[PDB]
Amino acid sequence: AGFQLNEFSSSGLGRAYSGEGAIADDAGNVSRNPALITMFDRPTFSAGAVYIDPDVNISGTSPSGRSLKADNIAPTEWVPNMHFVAPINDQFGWGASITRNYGLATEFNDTYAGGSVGGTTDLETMNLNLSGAYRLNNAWSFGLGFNAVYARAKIERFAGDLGQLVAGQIMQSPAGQTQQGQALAATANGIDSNTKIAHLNGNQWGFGWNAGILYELDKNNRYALTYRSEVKIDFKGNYSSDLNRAFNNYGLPIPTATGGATQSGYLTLNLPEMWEVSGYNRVDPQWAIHYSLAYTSWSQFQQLKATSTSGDTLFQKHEGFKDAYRIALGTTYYYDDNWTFRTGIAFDDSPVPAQNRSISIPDQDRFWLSAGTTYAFNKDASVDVGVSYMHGQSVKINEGPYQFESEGKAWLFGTNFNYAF
Ligand SMILES: CCCCCCCCCCCC[N+](C)(C)[O-]
Repeated sequence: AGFQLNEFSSSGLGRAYSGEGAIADDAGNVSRNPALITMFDRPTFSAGAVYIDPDVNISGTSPSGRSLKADNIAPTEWVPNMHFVAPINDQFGWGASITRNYGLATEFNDTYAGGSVGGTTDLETMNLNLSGAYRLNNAWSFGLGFNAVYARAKIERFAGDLGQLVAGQIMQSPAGQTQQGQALAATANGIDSNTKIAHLNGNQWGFGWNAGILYELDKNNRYALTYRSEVKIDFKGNYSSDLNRAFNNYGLPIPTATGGATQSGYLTLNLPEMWEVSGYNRVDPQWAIHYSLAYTSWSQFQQLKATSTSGDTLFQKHEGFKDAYRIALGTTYYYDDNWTFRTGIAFDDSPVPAQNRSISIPDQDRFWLSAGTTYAFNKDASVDVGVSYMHGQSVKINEGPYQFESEGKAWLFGTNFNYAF
């Protein structure tokens, strides 16, 4: 789902995040729907983390004859999560949490033949949420939240085999027999594959709000609607390219060369708004069913465009994403006072139109299968453990002068410790 993340808690991870927003067995869920606060009778704490181990691979052959094979370009991630919920009174409550709604990590060896569109891509996001909720009656509750998002990002691209390709072309041309052409070819050949073609890094804060509506027929059946506003991060960081400035202003498809000099850069990153409808049904003292449909407006992510203090475009990449949906269904089986078991299935559509696919964001439609279990220590303290398997469809990628093919899957493991005072 682009670079969107749903791992806000270990439980739920075991649910395949189905019906989040309509379930409140532990404090984690307030982060997804502030209205659920009215479901807590006392200060409740939750904290843990999810290890995401992706297995994304790239295959292909370049016009240079070199392999575009790149195994495991998606590094494993560690997504912590922490929550606290507290009643103000039988009418209002509040909560605070630290989670990750967005993130991405793609890494190619700097000598990768397709380095110009490979290299390194890292996006780290942290969401600090503060919420409040109001219960109107036995059925309706309302929640509103404020969010402060800290983001650390870094982008690096390399020459790859472009120098070789350029040299080849010059040499196959009438210019190949000329002094100017030869000097040109020498230079092109001289551009090593690990030559840093572009560098972009920065950290910045963004702000957004969210809200939720909870409606419960009774104490065992509820539905929810939530909205997470878009969050715009206005980066002000550093840009550079180790290429010689003599490369500039010819119209070449290459980021602005700065002779290695660092230049101040601006880039706005749009973090997509999200909508979600949820349902939780406890059809028995030991069985509950949960499901949801989420809609993330990825069309809000149109491009990555870095700009200089003069307003010149130093680096630009069209993304052209489209809105996407996510569907999830799961059930929880409360065996006894100590044990609770859960499973889930989910499907999230990729927001990237085929012609806009890039190897930097190896996304694709995903199917999730998961299982988890929770051990209750004493009606006040518990531990959650969940696992999920992600399987994605292999797709073709045409980027620049290259044709790639990618496949990706993933294993997720998480644990969270819960405590209610
Ligand atoms: C000061 C500029 C800082 C730029 C770092 C921006 C990172 C944006 C992360 C989104 C994913 C990047 N990608 C793959 C689309 O290029």
